[PDB]
Amino acid sequence: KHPSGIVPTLQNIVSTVNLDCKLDLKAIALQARNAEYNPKRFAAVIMRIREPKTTALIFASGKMVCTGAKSEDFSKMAARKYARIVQKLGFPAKFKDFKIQNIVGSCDVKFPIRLEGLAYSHAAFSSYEPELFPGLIYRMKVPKIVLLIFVSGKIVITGAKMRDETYKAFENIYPVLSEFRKI
DNA sequence: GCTATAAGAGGGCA
DNA sequence: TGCCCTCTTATAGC
Repeated sequence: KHPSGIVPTLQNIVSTVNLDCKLDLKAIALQARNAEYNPKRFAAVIMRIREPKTTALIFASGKMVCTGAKSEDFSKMAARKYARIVQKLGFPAKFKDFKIQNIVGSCDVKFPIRLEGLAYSHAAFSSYEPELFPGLIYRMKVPKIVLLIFVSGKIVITGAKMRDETYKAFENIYPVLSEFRKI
């Protein structure tokens, strides 16, 4: 399952759910101390909980975005709590169409990488402009995932809606990273 | 903090 | 249209 012997650590999960009822954002920002509401800056009530440590963006439409969780289960668990906070605030909040929208993972191959050489041999997938951003942007097509590769051997993998895409994307890149190890 | 990456949701504007 | 608005998170050089 993990031939490299390295398993990317999940760092951030973004999920969405439909509370299925219109929400009064001022009433929420007023009643719940946990919330922040700034209409002129952003159309959402920003609310946070300690466990699982997450941040929710709550919209008048009843739609909700949940960010910050370390796993898919934690994200859904956090979403459910926010849904309950809203219910208790006096809204008929449900939990419709919960969905994991993005998974961000990271790992360390423990060896430096020759980024320019990797970029050159994979021009169609790479974007490496160190003066702009020190990491190489690798847009993997299968699976459709974006990896940020640094000289240190540290790797960020983002864009996955399923964790196996994070894993597979890493496994695909591993042999390439090795080929371009900095001696 | 800023630079870059993915993804969601919405109001607002060119 | 079509993108920025906000927010999260790892990464690292500014």
